Amino acid sequence: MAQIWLWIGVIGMALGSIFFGIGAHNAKNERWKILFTINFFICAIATGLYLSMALGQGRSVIAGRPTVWVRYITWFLSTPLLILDLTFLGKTSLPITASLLGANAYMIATGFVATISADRTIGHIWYVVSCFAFLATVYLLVNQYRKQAERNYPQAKKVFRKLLSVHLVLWTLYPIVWLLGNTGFNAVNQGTETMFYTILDITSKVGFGFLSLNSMHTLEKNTES
Amino acid sequence: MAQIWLWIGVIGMALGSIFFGIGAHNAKNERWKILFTINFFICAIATGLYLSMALGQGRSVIAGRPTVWVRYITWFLSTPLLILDLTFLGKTSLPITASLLGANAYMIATGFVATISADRTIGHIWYVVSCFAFLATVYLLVNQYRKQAERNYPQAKKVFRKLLSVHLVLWTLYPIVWLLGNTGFNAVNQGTETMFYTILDITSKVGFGFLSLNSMHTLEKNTES
Amino acid sequence: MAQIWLWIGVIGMALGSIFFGIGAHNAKNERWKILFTINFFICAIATGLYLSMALGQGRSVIAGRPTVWVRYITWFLSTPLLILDLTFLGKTSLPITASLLGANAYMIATGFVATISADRTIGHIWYVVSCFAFLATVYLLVNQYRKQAERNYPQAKKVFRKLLSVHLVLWTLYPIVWLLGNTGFNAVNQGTETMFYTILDITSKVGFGFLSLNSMHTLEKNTES
Ligand SMILES: CCCCCCCC/C=C/CCCCCCCC(=O)O
Ligand SMILES: CCCCCCCC/C=C/CCCCCCCC(=O)O
Ligand SMILES: CCCCCCCC/C=C/CCCCCCCC(=O)O
Ligand SMILES: [Cl-]
Ligand SMILES: [Cl-]
Ligand SMILES: [Cl-]
Repeated sequence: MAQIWLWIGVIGMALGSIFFGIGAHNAKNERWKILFTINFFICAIATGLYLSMALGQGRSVIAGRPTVWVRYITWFLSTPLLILDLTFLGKTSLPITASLLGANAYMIATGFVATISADRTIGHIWYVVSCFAFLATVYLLVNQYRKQAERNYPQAKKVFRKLLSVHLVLWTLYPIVWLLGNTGFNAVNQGTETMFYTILDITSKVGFGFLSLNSMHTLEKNTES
Repeated sequence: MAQIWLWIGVIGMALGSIFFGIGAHNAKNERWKILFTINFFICAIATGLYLSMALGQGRSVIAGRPTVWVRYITWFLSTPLLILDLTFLGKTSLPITASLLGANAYMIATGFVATISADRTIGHIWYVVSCFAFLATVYLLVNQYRKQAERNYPQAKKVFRKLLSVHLVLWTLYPIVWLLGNTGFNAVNQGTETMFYTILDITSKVGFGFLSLNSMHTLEKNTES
Repeated sequence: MAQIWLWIGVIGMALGSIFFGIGAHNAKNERWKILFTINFFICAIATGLYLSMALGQGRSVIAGRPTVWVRYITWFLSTPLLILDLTFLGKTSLPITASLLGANAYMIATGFVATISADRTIGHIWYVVSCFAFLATVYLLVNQYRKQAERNYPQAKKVFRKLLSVHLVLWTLYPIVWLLGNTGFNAVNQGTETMFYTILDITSKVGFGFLSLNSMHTLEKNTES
């Protein structure tokens, strides 16, 4: 079960990469080129992640617990680009963009530590720390980020509501899966955990990528001369 | 002794993070927001460092020598932000800012190698290399950095004299502690070495953070219309 | 044989660093200062690489195969700066510069995995992936990069032809050496592989560095008022 889902991730991320790459190649306009390029690299990174996992790499048995450490290495690179999708579209200021990237980096880094710690009590402490770094991004997203985006696009508040809703709902599912997996309560087996992360990753990357493009289209139409 | 000092670091860095975070939240002005945000992340990173150390993590016994490797990983992230405190306040040019960040990164990276090398002769070679990278930053700080800062703030030369004096004196103490610790002559025990690095870290982060804010206030008053 | 070539690399990169550092120190002009500084750090990084290798570091025996992993860590830092040499001189747009840096990072990262994988079939898969990331940069260099550079310097097309020819020919030799070495067919011994990478590195760093400076001189003369 796990193995097929890892190849599904390879396929889905590769297809995402191909179609964003084609979009980048054909873009009319530097802003469109940038947005397609961000999403290309989000999916190209994840394609590499899923190939490594599908090939059996990136995994260690830590004190008897099979542990996939590689996803944190690539998530550390792909999730800031997803943040940049948001801050590019929202024309977010530098300190708020930096704060989002920094809090996100903190979330991924402490999630890594929460995962690889042999002492699972210590790991769960880092899980809480990582959750608070995520909550920091939630606060920044629904306050400063949203208010700046609505100031920049007064007629497109719904666009950013949808972007934020999709980001926030999907990203909250990751710490839930983590608690269900063998990092937490071990309520689902590895094949199911792998399926869950794969579906989340494809949706949060390919899916959010296409939503970001559709959002860009709506923003540009709203701000046509 | 070591254990209590690691928790003291957790507490001190957490408090620094809280008060710079409050400052960032209430900032009047993008430049103030940026400066508070830099210092928030300096202290938030170090809070994570000290929690990991306090929990017993980040340490390996290398050929019989207890070695804390984690501080180099986080120092690699927090010290460039301290450099950015300086270059933000000094409005330093891009090549000099890049040179400072690059020489600092070189210092931390070779300090890491100096620390983790099992062959302590090789480690001491890297110690000398790291000292020369530090001396490179000294040269850049007291020459190009200072001259640009004084050109940008002709009436605030004392502000940058104090910033530089505090930076240079405090940062020079780190390679001294390193020579006293079990990385060098082992003239102080681990508890004393831990106390020394903890006090240095709190002063160089929380202390320098507050000095950077006070410096900003003086600069803005000097340049009020 | 290997040992002498590693010290030759130390010497050659140190000399490159010294002369670009002198150039940076004496630069007339921010653009010249930037260009000298990029090349200084390219060579300073590689000086550290070669010192570590010369001292016996950065190497592991993986399943009986001596493997130098450290060169990928420093190449990950020095090769983007070589890309920046090109994009600085060509005044390349942000999405194309980002795409070049991203594809290059992908090349080095998957080259690392191709190298350290114990399963050499898996390693060779990553070799192909890395080759395609290189081919991506080739496409970007000879198309978007070149066309932008020629638009920015209509009278200096030959300058960028020479820069690109030297970059492309030299960088293609690296995956050839990799196939000849014990990562691939093991057609040359370690001393010869080490010599090959050392000569390539000195040429691609010190040599390309001096070519970039000469190119800058030609560009500025072509665009003198
Ligand atoms: C791989 C991506 C990692 C992202 C890490 C982000 C870290 C964010 C840290 C924030 C502090 C910096 C705030 C803005 C600094 C601006 C500097 C300046 O204007 O000179
Ligand atoms: C985690 C922080 C690490 C910081 C590393 C800093 C490396 C500095 C390297 C200097 C070379 C670059 C000099 C300026 C390049 C400008 C590029 C451009 O203008 O296109
Ligand atoms: C050590 C060097 C590593 C270099 C990695 C480069 C990664 C490139 C990724 C490309 C995606 C970003 C494209 C441009 C983003 C611009 C963001 C913005 O304008 O707000
Ligand atoms: Cl990923
Ligand atoms: Cl730190
Ligand atoms: Cl290098």
